[PDB]
Amino acid sequence: KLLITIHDRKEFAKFEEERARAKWDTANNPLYKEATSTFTNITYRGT
Repeated sequence: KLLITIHDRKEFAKFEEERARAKWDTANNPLYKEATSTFTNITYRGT
């Protein structure tokens, strides 16, 4: 359901993510976080 929960992840998943994504942060998220893509305009390839 992970690909589907992405629509609700900013609200709901954002909660569970602390516990659940804690160790698997790199496994679910590419660069950093989901919100990264919405803030990255200039640099999004590294930092």
